[PDB]
Amino acid sequence: GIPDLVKGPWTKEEDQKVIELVKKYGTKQWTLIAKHLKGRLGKQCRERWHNHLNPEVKKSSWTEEEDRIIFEAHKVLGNRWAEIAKLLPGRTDNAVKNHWNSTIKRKVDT
Repeated sequence: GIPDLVKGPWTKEEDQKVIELVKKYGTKQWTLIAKHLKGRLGKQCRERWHNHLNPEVKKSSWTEEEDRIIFEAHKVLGNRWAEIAKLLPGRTDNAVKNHWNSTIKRKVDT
């Protein structure tokens, strides 16, 4: 046994730097990671800096799928906020309804 990359086995340590660089960089120059940690591919990471970001509409406020639904529910029934909410458990009719004139009132000043 003892294949290549044995004359210098990297670990979380060196990898810890890449994280310090990706953060200090913003995850744009993936070349750094690799260029930094050679021997192997600088991949196997995206699944953390690329697969993470996913906040809300305004933290606590509405969400994504929630925004869409409503944005794709008012065109299915109408001002049935009573129903719109019925879809998303948590908010009420007075919620979605307002949410319409809140930030979901784009199509108005056509």
